[PDB]
Amino acid sequence: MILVTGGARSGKSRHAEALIGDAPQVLYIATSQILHHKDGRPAHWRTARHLDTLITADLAPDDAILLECITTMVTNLLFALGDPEQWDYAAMERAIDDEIQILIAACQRCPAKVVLVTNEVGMGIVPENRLARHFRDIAGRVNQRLAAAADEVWLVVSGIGVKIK
Amino acid sequence: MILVTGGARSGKSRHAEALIGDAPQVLYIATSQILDDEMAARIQHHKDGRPAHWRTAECWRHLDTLITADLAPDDAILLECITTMVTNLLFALGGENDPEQWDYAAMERAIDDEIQILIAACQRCPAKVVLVTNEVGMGIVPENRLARHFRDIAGRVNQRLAAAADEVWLVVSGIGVKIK
Amino acid sequence: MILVTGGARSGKSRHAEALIGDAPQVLYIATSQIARIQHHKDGRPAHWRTAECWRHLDTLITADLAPDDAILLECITTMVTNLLFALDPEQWDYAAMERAIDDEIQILIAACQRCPAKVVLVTNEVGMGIVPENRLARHFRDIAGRVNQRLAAAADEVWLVVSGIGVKIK
Ligand SMILES: Nc1nc2c(ncn2[C@@H]2O[C@H](COP(=O)(O)O)[C@@H](O)[C@H]2O)c(=O)[nH]1
Ligand SMILES: Nc1nc2c(ncn2[C@@H]2O[C@H](COP(=O)(O)O)[C@@H](O)[C@H]2O)c(=O)[nH]1
Ligand SMILES: [Mg+2]
Repeated sequence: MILVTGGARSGKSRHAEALIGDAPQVLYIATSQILHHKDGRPAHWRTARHLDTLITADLAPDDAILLECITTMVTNLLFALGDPEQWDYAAMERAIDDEIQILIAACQRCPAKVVLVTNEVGMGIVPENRLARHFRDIAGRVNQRLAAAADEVWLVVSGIGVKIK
Repeated sequence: MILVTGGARSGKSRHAEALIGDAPQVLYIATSQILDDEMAARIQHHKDGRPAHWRTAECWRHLDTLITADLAPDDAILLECITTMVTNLLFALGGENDPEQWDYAAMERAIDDEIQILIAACQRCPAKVVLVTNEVGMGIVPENRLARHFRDIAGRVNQRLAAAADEVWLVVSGIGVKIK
Repeated sequence: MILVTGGARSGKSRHAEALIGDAPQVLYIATSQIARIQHHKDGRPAHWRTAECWRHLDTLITADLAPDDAILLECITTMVTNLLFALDPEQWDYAAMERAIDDEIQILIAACQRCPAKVVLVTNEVGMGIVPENRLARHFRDIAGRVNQRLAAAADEVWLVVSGIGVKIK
């Protein structure tokens, strides 16, 4: 696949989409749990966890999948895997890794264009909040995995896509 | 124009300044409001290094009044910085109401207006125009309501500016990176 | 010398270790003040000795050091932190603190100027987030950046590492 990263309000979405282009058929994997976009989304696009079920081997090369976003997906999983003070951050990481490996696998075998969106969350200062701190570590480790797995990697800054790989 | 971004103490000020260089007449546009002796004391070093052929203005509204169309193509303008301006606008807007009770949707809409104007100005200005902004969203989601919103807002302003820019540079550890 | 920067868990360390290579003899300078560490060691080669210090690096970064040998410093930000703490965080004279910090930076810098061995320093990007409410953190974050510029300016090669991907900026 293709991995797009960047800070909040970096324009990574727009860049991802720009990566999608027309693209005949487009599957949007919208990971946030609901605790304006759905409107700007072309009517043609479909909107959809249990991700490997979507990222299939029997798709078209002209087809395209957009997952938004990896971070969120990470978050949902911890909680799912889970109060965060009794948490064994270590075990959590591993499990998370399993999952990511699964995504990778799926993406690996998927004939469609796959574009994954994630965020850079650790160019800031060490947070005081443990989960927060934990969180940031795991997310970075997840990104490395994806990146390594990725074919192309972009970093978006101020809406400017920078192809790092 | 040229857009220059980086985190705090990235060296973007100095890189910006380098972008301008030897220009005969320079106008430094300074958007900070000194709300402390600390904030004031530091602006000091800024001035202290400022040149004689550089005029300062202590402004952050209507730069359209500053970034002008009769300007000489050999002259330059350095605006420092977007983020402050944005922060300046945000509390203006906010008024004597708590940030809590703020209408970020509104504010952001009002914010875009002033940005649009700025872009137009920069677009119609024959002089070299450099703007300094900050990268503030490479970290963890902010607990504090505003902050969280200000971060969104900043990012959006950034995109626009960048979009508009003829040139963009990311400066890391004092190292300028031309991304556009 | 080589400066490698990036954020927390950006794969900068791996990248760093990668610049080191099959460096026969390597000195690992761990600035962290003390389990998490237990393992770092654990995954550290045999022909690599470790020096736990964040002061007088000039004591380790020597002129006699063999070219084909290397130094891996990890990490600058930490060092910084300890430094500040060396010098109540509210009643701190930041301007002064910072100057001392730079004194130590200059040492480090001159040291790497005459060390014939490969010197790699690892630091982090920490000013790409929002302005902190905490006054130390604000200053820390401020000192941290100035320190990076100096090093970067001193370094021969500068790499920004993103999501495990290395970007050569200098
Ligand atoms: N009000 C005001 N702010 C200034 C002046 N010179 C620089 N600044 C502010 O100083 C900022 C940069 O901070 P500095 O470069 O310490 O660390 C810019 O955001 C700019 O608005 C000046 O003469 N007046
Ligand atoms: N004190 C100390 N810190 C170490 C040692 N080995 C690695 N580190 C520290 O580990 C830090 C990175 O943390 P980590 O990724 O292992 O949890 C580096 O900043 C470095 O100072 C060691 O033997 N002693
Ligand atoms: Mg997005």
